[PDB]
Amino acid sequence: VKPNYALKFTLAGHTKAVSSVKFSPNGEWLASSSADKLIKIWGAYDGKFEKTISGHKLGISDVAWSSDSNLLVSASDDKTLKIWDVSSGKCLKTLKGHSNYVFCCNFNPQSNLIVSGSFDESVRIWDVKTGKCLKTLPAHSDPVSAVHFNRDGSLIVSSSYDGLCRIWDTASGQCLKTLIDNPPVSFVKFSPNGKYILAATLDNTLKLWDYSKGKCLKTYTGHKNEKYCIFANFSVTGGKWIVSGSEDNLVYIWNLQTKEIVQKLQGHTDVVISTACHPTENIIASAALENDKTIKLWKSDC
Ligand SMILES: CCC[C@H](NC(=O)c1cc(Cn2ccnc2)cc(-c2cn(CC)nc2C(F)(F)F)c1)C(=O)N1CCc2sccc2C1
Repeated sequence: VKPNYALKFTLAGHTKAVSSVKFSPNGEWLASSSADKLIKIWGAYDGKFEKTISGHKLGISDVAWSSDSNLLVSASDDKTLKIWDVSSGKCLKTLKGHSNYVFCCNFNPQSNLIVSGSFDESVRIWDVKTGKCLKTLPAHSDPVSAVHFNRDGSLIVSSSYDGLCRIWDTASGQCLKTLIDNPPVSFVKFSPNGKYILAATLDNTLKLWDYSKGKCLKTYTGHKNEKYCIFANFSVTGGKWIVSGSEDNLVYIWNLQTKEIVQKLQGHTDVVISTACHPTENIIASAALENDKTIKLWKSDC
């Protein structure tokens, strides 16, 4: 079985490169962030523009949803994160403490915490309610490319240009494990079940790691990734795929177990910096850099 993603919508409105797209947990919405300093909200199923959320003074690298789909957090070159009320568009909190661009962010499952990664080489854990930094982890020796909580929020995985992936105990901030050749690690995230870590390196390679055993299980290649921190995903709604953007302007889809490329989605006219997989339907969102500036929604039968 191969999927058969086809283009459903192209979403225009950002005036600079799109940095990140993410589906709301409830499936209703896509949020997009951009170098244009804006967040935009779009209907997941009809592609309809809903609203613009503004307030950052510089570009945004990443955005993430709370579990109840009511809040967003954004990470900005203004050295802050902001927590947003999606319905009102209002900034509830500005999270201050990083000493350089904030690059990546995520809520925990409970959504009482946010984790952030920065060019300042640190990972910070923030209290959503107070907006105060709870912990600063001296996580890496170069910019942090990704941060992600596991299924229950007990662990954080981080990645860096330093060539390391590290796993952190949330409660204590202590490092439990380093996975260490050491090309820049450009992306990491836990599998939905929390057992595996998907890691991108800037040698055109994605790898699936068993967290428990610290061993590489699968390698995915054929795409182009030597420059940018490109988001990758587990697609679990139909077939079990790996989905990534690519610097050849394509969305790549692999069979997770066999590692074969099963589909390449053509249409973007710049680097596909971000992909996201819908929580319940076989829908991918993709987004591209400044020669394109659009988001595409794609749908598959499997
Ligand atoms: C080649 C240019 C530098 C590069 N850039 C991205 O790699 C990159 C990547 C992304 C996507 N992203 C964001 C968080 N995780 C992934 C976004 C944006 C983005 C930010 N802004 C402004 C606020 N605007 C943009 C957008 F995309 F809109 F042009 C840049 C970078 O940071 N690297 C180099 C590779 C590695 S490997 C470990 C660490 C690093 C650091």
